[PDB]
Amino acid sequence: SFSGYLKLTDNVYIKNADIVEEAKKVKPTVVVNAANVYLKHGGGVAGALNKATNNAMQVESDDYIATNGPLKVGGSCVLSGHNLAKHCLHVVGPNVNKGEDIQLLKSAYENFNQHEVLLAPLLSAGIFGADPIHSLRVCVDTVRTNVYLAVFDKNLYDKLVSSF
Ligand SMILES: CC(C)[C@@H](Nc1ncnc2[nH]ccc12)C(N)=O
Repeated sequence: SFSGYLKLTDNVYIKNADIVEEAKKVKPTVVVNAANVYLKHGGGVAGALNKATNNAMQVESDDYIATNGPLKVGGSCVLSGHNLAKHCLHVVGPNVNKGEDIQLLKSAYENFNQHEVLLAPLLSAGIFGADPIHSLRVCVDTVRTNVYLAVFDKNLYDKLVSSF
């Protein structure tokens, strides 16, 4: 049910859209969250997805951390998608503003290969501080399953396409 995407490769598609609005429209099997290790969904993609769930994502996430402890940078966990998707795959890309290793970005994108099709944002981009052009290149060179990327900023979308 994905519509209006530009094909980049055999398996990677892109659209200028808010991932929350795309998830509400499509109700995909898997929506990816740009999470941190504590699953504290304050801003960016995570804060916007959590707000759209009426804070249910945060309540579930707090129970997950109380039981399991924090995720690893480069790691993931599968939780409910609430009203947005069947599942949410919470993936932790490195936060360059905190000195985390950018080489962990490839490990973060490898989590996508466990799912046949995903709606996702660019990992480590936006408020996580990494170069979005680099994040798109690692995505295309790492993910083998079908990924539909939603990029909120129109100016950045146009730059990603024109430099691909
Ligand atoms: C990861 C970033 C490059 C990107 N953020 C996002 N991209 C897609 N849906 C989103 N909802 C809330 C944030 C958000 C951006 N700022 O264009």
